[PDB]
Amino acid sequence: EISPRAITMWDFSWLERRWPGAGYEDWDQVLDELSERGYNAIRIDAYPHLIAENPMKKWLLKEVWNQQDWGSPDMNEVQVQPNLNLFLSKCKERDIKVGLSSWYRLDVDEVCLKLDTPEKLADCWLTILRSIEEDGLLDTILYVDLCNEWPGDSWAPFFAKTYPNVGWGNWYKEESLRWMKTSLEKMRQVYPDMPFLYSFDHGDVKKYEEVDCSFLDLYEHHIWMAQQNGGEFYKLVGYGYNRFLPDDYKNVVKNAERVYRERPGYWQKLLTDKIELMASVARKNRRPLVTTECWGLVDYKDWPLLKWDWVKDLCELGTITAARTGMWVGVATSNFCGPQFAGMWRDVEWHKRLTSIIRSSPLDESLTKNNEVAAKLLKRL
Repeated sequence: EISPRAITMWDFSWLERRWPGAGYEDWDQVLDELSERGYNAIRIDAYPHLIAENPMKKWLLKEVWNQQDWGSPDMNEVQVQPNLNLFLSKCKERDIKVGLSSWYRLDVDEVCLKLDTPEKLADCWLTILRSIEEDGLLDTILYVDLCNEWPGDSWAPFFAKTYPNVGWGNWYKEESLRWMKTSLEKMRQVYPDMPFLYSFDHGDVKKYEEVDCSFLDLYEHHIWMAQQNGGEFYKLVGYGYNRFLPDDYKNVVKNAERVYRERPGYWQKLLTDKIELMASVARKNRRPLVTTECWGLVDYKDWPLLKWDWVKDLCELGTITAARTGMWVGVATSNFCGPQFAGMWRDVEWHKRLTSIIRSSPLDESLTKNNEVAAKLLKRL
């Protein structure tokens, strides 16, 4: 039978967080730790825009934030190739499959802004895929996502500049659908059997049913308890995703746990209701699901007075709920599943119990029988 993969998002941290103690200095050690925990897939940023401009250039990147522990809290320098192929080879050696995505990290020359048409964006990914195929590593790639949380302007400013009227998260608007469709057609002229998609965080999962998005081979949907019911949890806590100031986190310290423990069942029901709803939509549309950003709080970190226990509780619930539906082919336990989140990474048995459940969950027959689109991803698991 085909087994789902237990996946973790290593985003742009795999390449960037390699200063002393940053977490990803020794890829063999962290990939051994990852396998020991039972994960067998990773979602990473491929930096296609940088590879397509100059693959061996040492690029100076501007930070996205200084309040979070993903990637760099200040300026940093990266060289994408051969580092990507090196990293992919270490994955292959350990039978870890890799999903590619991008957050289109801003270098000082902001090269991603040039990708202002779906054809340009596709040409850029066609280049990165050929760089991977040069070292015979394409079979290690599980899927290709053209943009994290499409079409948010933080990640896709090259799109948001041209179509300011679509707005954050509205992937289902006509301009977005058209762009996505044209880009994926260009991809399939070269890689017809590779699963392609764009990943979304928009909370109204019923849009998958209301619009023609059949051109997506899978759905990678980000789901957090904290964002449910119009972001009720965070409105209560006082968290606004501030990227450079500490005040939002101070509210997380003061209120997050309190707000949750006041009525854990209520929060848990918001989470599981969304997960079940997503599975329903996926089953109707006959598409496999992957979730790499989940399941409790969106932002968290090792910090004084931040406890991980209640967050792990929500992650465990999310994981087990998703896995049981049969619609997920790739399931993450959380978006803190890496060596820089000591509080999340450390309890090896907690991971092993969940990855065991994920990897032994049977898939729905809507995916395994008479489904050529789904078979593109299933054959790679």
